[PDB]
Amino acid sequence: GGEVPIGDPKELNGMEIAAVYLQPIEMEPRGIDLAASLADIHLEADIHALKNNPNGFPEGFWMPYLTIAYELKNTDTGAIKRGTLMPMVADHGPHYGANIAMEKDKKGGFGVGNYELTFYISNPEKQGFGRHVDEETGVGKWFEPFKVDYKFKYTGTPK
Amino acid sequence: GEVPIGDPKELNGMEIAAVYLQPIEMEPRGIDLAASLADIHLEADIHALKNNPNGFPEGFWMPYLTIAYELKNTDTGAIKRGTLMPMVADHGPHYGANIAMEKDKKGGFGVGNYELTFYISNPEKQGFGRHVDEETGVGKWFEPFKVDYKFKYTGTPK
Ligand SMILES: [Cu+2]
Ligand SMILES: [Cu+2]
Repeated sequence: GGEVPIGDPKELNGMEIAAVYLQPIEMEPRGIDLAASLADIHLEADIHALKNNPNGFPEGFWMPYLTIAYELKNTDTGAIKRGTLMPMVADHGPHYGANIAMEKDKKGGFGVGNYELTFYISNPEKQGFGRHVDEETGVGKWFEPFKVDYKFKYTGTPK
Repeated sequence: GEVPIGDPKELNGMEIAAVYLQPIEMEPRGIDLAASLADIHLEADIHALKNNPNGFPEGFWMPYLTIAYELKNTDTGAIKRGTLMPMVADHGPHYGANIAMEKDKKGGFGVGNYELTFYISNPEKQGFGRHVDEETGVGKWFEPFKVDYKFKYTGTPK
């Protein structure tokens, strides 16, 4: 009753990529992300290694150091907003999330309506995450930047 | 293969072990010392314990931590200091770094007994956040601390 799934999970590049959203969350350290008071939801991305991950992460492990930009398109008003989700941890493990202003957005067009959510994923090497490339203990190349799309209906803050 | 270092510590809800292998070719090329100019690849295995106080499931890797190392040739008294960087190999993510021992031209870091010190700071310091709301929140991270290890260096393993 507090967590709202978005679309269905995608399984590409050795990871299950799922989206959900909550009420806006108070997150420390404060100041990095939108204050909970100024947001309407807290969009999150649940990304974990699939069985037989091609990059050395055991099944179920959280895929870290990923660069994830997002785009929220209200297809009914045509309004679009961009951003990036941030690594953090909660009651149920690490994830990428962000507090997002929906109806409280000043520019307008982000209230009740149908939505097209896109995650733009870039591999961890962008942030210097290392990768053994020796013959014995090396893992294969990371995926190239890709995107996944979900559809959902926004009806306000998860009450 | 994998040479263990000392015995694994357990504190602050973490499994903390120390290992070192032969020098490793790591990409992107340029962030860590080249394996050609290093004698060992020092690694640090850190995973969440059962009932982790910061919301990490049992066995999960602990990411975004800042683990600074120190190696002290107790025979020569030489002191080496640096950082371990996050990476991944054939058997999961970890923090590692290639270190120049005998090949370090400043000398004093050859064979002998060593003192390994892990300076560990919690993931916040790298912008990693945490929920602090009443429903999904988790407890505060640990304060900076240190775990010390015991190993006798014989050269590059093989
Ligand atoms: Cu979050
Ligand atoms: Cu390594």
